Amino acid sequence: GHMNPIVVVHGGGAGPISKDRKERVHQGMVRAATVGYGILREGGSAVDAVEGAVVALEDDPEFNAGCGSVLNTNGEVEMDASIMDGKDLSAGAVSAVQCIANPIKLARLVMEKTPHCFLTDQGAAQFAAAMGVPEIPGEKLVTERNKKRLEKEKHTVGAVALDCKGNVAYATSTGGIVNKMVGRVGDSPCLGAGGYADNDIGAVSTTGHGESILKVNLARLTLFHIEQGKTVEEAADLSLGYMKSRVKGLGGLIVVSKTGDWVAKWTSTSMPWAAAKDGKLHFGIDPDDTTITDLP
Amino acid sequence: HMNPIVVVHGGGAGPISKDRKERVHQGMVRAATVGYGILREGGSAVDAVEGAVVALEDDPEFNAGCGSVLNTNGEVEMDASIMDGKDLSAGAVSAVQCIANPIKLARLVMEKTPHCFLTDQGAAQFAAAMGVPEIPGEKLVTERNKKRLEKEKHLGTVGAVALDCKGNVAYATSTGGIVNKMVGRVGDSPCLGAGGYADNDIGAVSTTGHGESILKVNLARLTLFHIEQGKTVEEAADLSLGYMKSRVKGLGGLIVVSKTGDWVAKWTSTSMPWAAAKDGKLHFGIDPDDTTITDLP
Ligand code: NA
Ligand code: NA
Repeated sequence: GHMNPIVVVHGGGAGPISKDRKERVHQGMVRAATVGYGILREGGSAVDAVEGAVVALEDDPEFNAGCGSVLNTNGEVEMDASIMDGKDLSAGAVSAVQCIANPIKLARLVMEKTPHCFLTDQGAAQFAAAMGVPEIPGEKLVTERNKKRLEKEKHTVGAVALDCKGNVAYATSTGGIVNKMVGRVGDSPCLGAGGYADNDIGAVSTTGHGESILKVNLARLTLFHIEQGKTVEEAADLSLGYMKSRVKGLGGLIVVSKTGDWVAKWTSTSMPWAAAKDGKLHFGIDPDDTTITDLP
Repeated sequence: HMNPIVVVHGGGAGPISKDRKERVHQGMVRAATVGYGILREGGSAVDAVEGAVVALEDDPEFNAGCGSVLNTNGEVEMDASIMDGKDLSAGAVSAVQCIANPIKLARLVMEKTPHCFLTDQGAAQFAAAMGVPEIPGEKLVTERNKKRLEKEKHLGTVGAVALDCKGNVAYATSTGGIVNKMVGRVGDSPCLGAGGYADNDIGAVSTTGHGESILKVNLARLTLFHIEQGKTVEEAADLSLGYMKSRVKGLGGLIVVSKTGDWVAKWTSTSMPWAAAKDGKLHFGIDPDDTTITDLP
């Protein structure tokens, strides 16, 4: 039974987003989801699809990952990412990486080129250089906008896919939270928290307050509820409902089951998202604002 | 109020040398006694697990702190995590260098930053801001490990869980990682839900074994999922370890305490040093069903 592929993408939990920013975010989200879907509709893998979708958002300055990442307490971008393949649980992740364009791609290089799942900071820096990953200057990742945020504070992106072959996958990438301590790691590179992908269940990517997501293991908690025979929506409502009640943390996630069902749900104010299935594009930011367009 | 309990584990690894066994034995006892010494004072589960793990870090026999296995550059890089079951408060550090006690650094992360996870450079910088002694790195490197890396060139994670006399639980885990690991490789040990989980509403787990496999199956929280579904602790431990072996071909072990004070130590590797203190007795084993149960003064 060859399945109808689906990709879902998110541009991060957010507070209120302005009318103008919404529109730029919309273009970036459509573009990411369009890249992802293209891979899937040419018979690509779920992993290829999630990596592609998230590179798109890393490169795009309107999203807090890669270029457009928030800056740590010291004005520099430090980035976290992870990828996971649902068929064998193979996984790749990186924490505290700097001076590279695409943390998610290196997260894949960890998964594919090493016996390990997770490299960090100085070690992740060395492995990149060794794999032929270029080093780009700091300001290349630093935007003027994120400088104003940092000074104003002082004084996450993801994807899930189901492919033709029935494989599920997730990728997540982030700059983290603004003015963070040097070396702060969030949920993104910690499988079970930043995401989790399993062919016997499905795949999820999360976003929001990184510490809360970790404490509760939101991704695996959503998939627990699914293994229990709750729908993708019900499952999201419980796990998010739990992070809210138990630890007062808010965020969002995206999930696709092995049966093809999907949903974006969030307890933050907004979470830009887009999905693609059966030549149709589903987009939303605020609850109920969802649109559907022909995606030929 | 609840009868307190501390379980400790050394590394879940292959067969152990005859003379190593004695040193290992005494190590378990030291750590379990520390944790139980803390509990018998009415002290917290967080305190006991920290104390137990601290002892194992300081003991050059165990793969954490002094005596950590060596990476590829012949250097010590350490991970640790600790978690408060009360409200799920947690702290963690990874690839940390030239300090005695990663576990204490993670507790500081939990209680003295608004974060739960620091790595490498930032962690060392936080270590400074907290006055943690930056010790000569060569203090942590041992001859057994120096020699062991030369061979691989051409024990495993330690941990503790505890339920205190208020019924709170905690876990703590610390490691030097794996022999000849790549530079800045980070295992399961500082990863919430993999290396360990603690939740007053279910129990506490600390894990050991193939870190990548443990990370892939989210070993610690998995074990808890089963306890939720009604499993006994050993049934749950059997089920999670069982799945790890069948799904990622990984071998490991775990200690668990449930919210009501049911507890077990189980492993799928050949061996796992483990000790438990409860009801005035101390339990200790290395091999499946070799348990000695003796009196604790
Ligand atoms: Na970006
Ligand atoms: Na030690």
